[PDB]
Amino acid sequence: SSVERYIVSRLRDKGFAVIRAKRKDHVPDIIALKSGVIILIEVKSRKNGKIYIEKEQAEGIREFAKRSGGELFLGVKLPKMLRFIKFDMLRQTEGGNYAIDLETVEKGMELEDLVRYVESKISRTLDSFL
Amino acid sequence: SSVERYIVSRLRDKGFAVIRARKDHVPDIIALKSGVIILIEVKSRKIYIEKEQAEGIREFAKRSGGELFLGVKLPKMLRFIKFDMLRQTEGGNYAIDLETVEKGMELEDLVRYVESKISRTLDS
Repeated sequence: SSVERYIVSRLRDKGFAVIRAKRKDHVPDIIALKSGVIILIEVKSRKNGKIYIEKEQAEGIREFAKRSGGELFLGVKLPKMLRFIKFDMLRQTEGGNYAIDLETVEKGMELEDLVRYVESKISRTLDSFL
Repeated sequence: SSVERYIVSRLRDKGFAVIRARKDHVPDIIALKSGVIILIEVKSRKIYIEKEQAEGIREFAKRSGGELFLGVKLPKMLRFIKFDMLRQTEGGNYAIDLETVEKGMELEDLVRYVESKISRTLDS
């Protein structure tokens, strides 16, 4: 929440059009737009050692992602750090939920990296070949 | 409020990812589909909007790179006109008469309009 809010602040400062917020569990926590690129972010707070995300919730925000056509990311706030990975990194567990090892998240990207990444996607949009 | 809910339901039945809710400067509706962004400021009823709110939601549109529209509920019809269609007033504000809105697009024309934007998405 405070983490989402803080993330919002940073995205706005970097020029993004950003918004937050019944069907709550299946709507990305953060929806950030900039120059025609859509980035969806689900933020979770975990304070220990594998990160698990519930099946129905994961498939739901995923369907919202496919509809919107936006790039969906998982943002995790560990005790001493904040990370983001592509939601596609979550593998479905035997039981049916989705998870990613905390190792991967730690090596994930920071806000500034998320941003650089988003910027390169904007450039992609404006690029032409030949 | 209900008009919003209506529009929202409608775009949802058409495959759009939709969300509602300065505060005045945010479009009432954000609808997303296949990488296309459509923002809609809802006005239920001559439409008039104060300089700063208009430039305000305009900046959001511009930052977003999205397509900003005015969703208007007239006594007996629902129309959609590009926000760009608002003309500046001598007082420095922005307005549009309902005649222009009337010839605007129906909910269904807006969807096809988006499909066209999506097609074009495939050439870049």
